[PDB]
Amino acid sequence: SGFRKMAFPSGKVEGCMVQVTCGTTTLNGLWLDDVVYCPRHVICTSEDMLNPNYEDLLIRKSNHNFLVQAGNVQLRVIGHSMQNCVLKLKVDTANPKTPKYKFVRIQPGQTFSVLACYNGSPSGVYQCAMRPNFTIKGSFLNGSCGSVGFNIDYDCVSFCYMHHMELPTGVHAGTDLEGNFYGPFVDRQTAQAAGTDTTITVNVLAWLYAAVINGDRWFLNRFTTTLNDFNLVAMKYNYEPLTQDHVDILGPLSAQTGIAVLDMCASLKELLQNGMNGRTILGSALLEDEFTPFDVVRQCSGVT
Amino acid sequence: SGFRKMAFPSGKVEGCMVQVTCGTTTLNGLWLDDVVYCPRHVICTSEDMLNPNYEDLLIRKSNHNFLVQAGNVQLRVIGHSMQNCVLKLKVDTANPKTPKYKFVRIQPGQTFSVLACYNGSPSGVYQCAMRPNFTIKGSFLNGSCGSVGFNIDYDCVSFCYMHHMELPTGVHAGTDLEGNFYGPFVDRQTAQAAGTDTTITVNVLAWLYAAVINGDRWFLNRFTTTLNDFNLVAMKYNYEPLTQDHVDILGPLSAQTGIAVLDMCASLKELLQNGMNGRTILGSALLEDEFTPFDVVRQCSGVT
Ligand SMILES: O=C(Cc1cccc(Cl)c1)Nc1cnc2ccccn12
Ligand SMILES: O=C(Cc1cccc(Cl)c1)Nc1cnc2ccccn12
Repeated sequence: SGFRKMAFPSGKVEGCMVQVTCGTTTLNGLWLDDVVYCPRHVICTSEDMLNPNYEDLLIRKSNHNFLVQAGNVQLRVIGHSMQNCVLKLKVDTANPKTPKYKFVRIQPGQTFSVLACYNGSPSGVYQCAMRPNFTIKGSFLNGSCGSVGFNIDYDCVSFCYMHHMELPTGVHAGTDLEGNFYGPFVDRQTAQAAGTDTTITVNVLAWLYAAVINGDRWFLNRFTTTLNDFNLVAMKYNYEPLTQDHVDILGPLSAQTGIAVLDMCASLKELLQNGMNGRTILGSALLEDEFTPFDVVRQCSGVT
Repeated sequence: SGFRKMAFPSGKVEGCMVQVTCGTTTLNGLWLDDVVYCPRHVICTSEDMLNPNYEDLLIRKSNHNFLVQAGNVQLRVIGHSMQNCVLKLKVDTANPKTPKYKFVRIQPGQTFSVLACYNGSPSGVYQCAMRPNFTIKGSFLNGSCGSVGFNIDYDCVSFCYMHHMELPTGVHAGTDLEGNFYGPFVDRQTAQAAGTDTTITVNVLAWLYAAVINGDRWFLNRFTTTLNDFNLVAMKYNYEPLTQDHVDILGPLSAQTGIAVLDMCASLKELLQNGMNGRTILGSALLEDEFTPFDVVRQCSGVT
């Protein structure tokens, strides 16, 4: 028992982290096979970050201008190319520590682990969610760019995120491993609107089931609701509308606890309307939304 | 910016995890050099867990009865011995992935990362604190025994915890790597009192400084307090008394923010007496105590 914001073991990703320096800028890169991936803003100086012409900036750069270091060994750069907002530096040596991997574009509301890095060295690992507004509420300092987000399925690492920037609001933005930003963000030092975020309803319900599994049942009530009635409440509280797909995904948890999804929705409705009254659920005084139904099943079943 | 419950990168520890089976019981072991460490209850069956005579149970076991598997290779056991509540299985092969390591006995209120494992395979990593009452509020299922807690300082892994049991109350108990339990716990299936836990005051204050560093300042007030006055409030709210050693440890954070430790104590006093009024601090609706002053400095400075 117990329920924690658990990250995937980071070893397979630690073996891929490298340092990429171009001119005066140093950030993190991801070495997979004979390619190093990193944010394209590694080629910028602070002067041109206001409105960079990446194509023109990259033209002034040659293979020998990209210094890639893996631990204490230097990698030889034999090719460079820009794909969207990422640079792909072809190196002459395949990473011997390359795990089985995939590049995936995750959906908002899904979760992943982040290995925060500085100068190509890992500092920590934490679990987070891609917000419905495509931002992440991470923990990153200057130099963390190029740190990646990932999920692990047995021996396969699915890389889903590469860190690029911190908005003036303190939230984080980045891309998939093809360099496409999640959300409307651009890699320029300009004010950028993140847009209204919502609470991931399906994750809150998954977490309520995790609470029941781990003994926290004070919030269960004698009521039920309908999808339509619940969604009117979700609207008022900036919760994403619950759909039959979400109910279906919660099927396994509903079966394990014997609590119908709409009965759990009525518990959630009462919590939204009345608050927690000073009580906690799984050590939290707010409704947690950064655990998917899959995360709950994984943590409560012990998938390695 | 941003503040997360960040764990150490788990790679160096993943390389040490093995599966230990004795008879019908399988748990995790830690392979360092030519020794595998694991909880001594691996030699028990469910029948004798009520009141085990470990000395007598271990006598019926020989080296060949301990099956140690590292991934898919079997390790050859050439020696066994019991040290307190841990078994040390001498194997004929030194772990090639053994990191630079130390065994340390951490103090209550200190933090560490846990690599939860099942059948010798890592499933997740999370950060937690040793509670003042010597329990940990982890996330563990049956089979997680032998999973370890650790801290990393540059290239050195300081192992501080090995998981042994879950109390009927759902909290976790275990030992240092010499097999000495933290707290009054015994490795028997009997009801065991954990004792009154307190909130780690120095960690709450460290986290209040982390909030100020990251922009959350709504809780700062026009008041100050004394150690004696604050401690009367800490007493009422089951907070551990704050000492000059704790004030001293908060020195770096007080210097970075320019907020005197006793002024931060007055903010904490007002939060204890008046609650949060429905507001949050660093995404939390309660006062967080599982970040030490060292953790705050590390996360806010980017130590790799
Ligand atoms: O924000 C930037 C630089 C930058 C500016 C404008 C656009 C782009 Cl793509 C990059 N780096 C960064 C990443 N994460 C953090 C956390 C804190 C401070 C800085 N961080
Ligand atoms: O509690 C035990 C077995 C046991 C019983 C009595 C004493 C001792 Cl030392 C061990 N194993 C265990 C560890 N963590 C968990 C989580 C859940 C269920 C079981 N867990």
